[PDB]
Amino acid sequence: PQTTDAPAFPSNRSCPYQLPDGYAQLRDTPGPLHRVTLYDGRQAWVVTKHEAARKLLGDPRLSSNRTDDNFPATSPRFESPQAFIGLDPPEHGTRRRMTISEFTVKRIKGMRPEVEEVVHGFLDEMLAAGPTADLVSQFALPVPSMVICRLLGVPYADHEFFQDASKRLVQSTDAQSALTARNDLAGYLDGLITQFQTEPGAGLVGALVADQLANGEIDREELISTAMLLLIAGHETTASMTSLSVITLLDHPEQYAALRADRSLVPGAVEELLRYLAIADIAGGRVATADIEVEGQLIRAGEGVIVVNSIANRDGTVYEDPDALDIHRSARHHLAFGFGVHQCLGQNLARLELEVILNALMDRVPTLRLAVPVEQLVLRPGTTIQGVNELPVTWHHHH
Ligand code: HEM
Repeated sequence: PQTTDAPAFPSNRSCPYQLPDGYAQLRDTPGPLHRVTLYDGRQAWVVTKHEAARKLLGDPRLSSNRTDDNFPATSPRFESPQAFIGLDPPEHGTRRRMTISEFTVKRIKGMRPEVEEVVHGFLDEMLAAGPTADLVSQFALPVPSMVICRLLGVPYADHEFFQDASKRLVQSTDAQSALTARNDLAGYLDGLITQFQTEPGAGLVGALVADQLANGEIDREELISTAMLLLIAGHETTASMTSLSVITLLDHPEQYAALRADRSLVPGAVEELLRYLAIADIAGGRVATADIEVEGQLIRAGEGVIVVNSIANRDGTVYEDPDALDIHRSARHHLAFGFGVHQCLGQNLARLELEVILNALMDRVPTLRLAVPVEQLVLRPGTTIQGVNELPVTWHHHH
């Protein structure tokens, strides 16, 4: 028999919003941990339950150091200084604190008018041209790209270049392709730094150049890695939430109608979509630097551990009928953004963008529908951020 106690991980979605069959099996199997086999044949642990996931994300013995030989790499792509997503305290905090000013609740509130303007501008163009359109290239991707560009001080004129490079890095299936894409972005950002040294400019990259870099408090290549992380996360991840949210909501028309009828439900719907779609398991990897006993299971020093937030988010002890989309439920404490010192820097920018986008789509494109069957969509594999790379849509064309 072929039966194993260490199934291949990750699994690929066959429905944009449903747990892969293999993940349902992991979810249903008692205990916080399960053994899996990664692409290169190495065994690692996955964390599959909600409280255990929080506990392990909060445990400093589970390091975020991606340079470690034993870090649980899920694809050949995983093969330069790390941005703070790959650092542990105390280094993590010194670098993260260089960027937090741009993501405060006050700044996010100040960004609302800008986000609304950007969203409506891309809708103007799309709706003027008429259906059909690919929602990804025409809306889902450009909106957060334009927003993160202004936040960073990266000129939006270079969007085609950096969007292509970002996709190649995030979705590469080989190390060579990933490395070329990273090199492309690094060289670009290094040029921007030099330009800011000549002519001080706006945006987070400008601020880091004028202050921390000028004071020797961040290495030039660390600034490059940090800007790269924010550029990629700031547009690729939110774009995927948009497209997958549209697909999901169109497959749940009663809930979508209820949402349209009472816009005060939108923040809660955003939480539920984040919980339900949980697009970022690829950011759950950890390596143990010491032995950790977990409800009788032993993680040994040097073992890889992946905190699979998508499965933790379907823990029925926390979310009653966990596989049911319910925009009125308490989706409080979901792990779609992680938990603890590394909890997503951009989480509230993501929440703002999704709220503005859903309200705009309901206002201006109430007749929006998919232009192809859901089954015909091509879903990204579990080795990258979840999503679709194309989303054909149509609507009632008003002249
Ligand atoms: C719905 C969209 C998003 C999702 C689901 C998401 C998910 C996540 C997750 C799960 C983590 C934790 C990684 C870990 O524990 O190792 C994380 C961290 C991070 N995210 Fe996001 N993210 C999103 C959007 C964004 C945006 C818009 C930005 C823009 C700056 C961003 C920037 C970051 C950064 C810088 C970190 C590292 C934080 C740290 O290490 O202290 N993310 N994200």
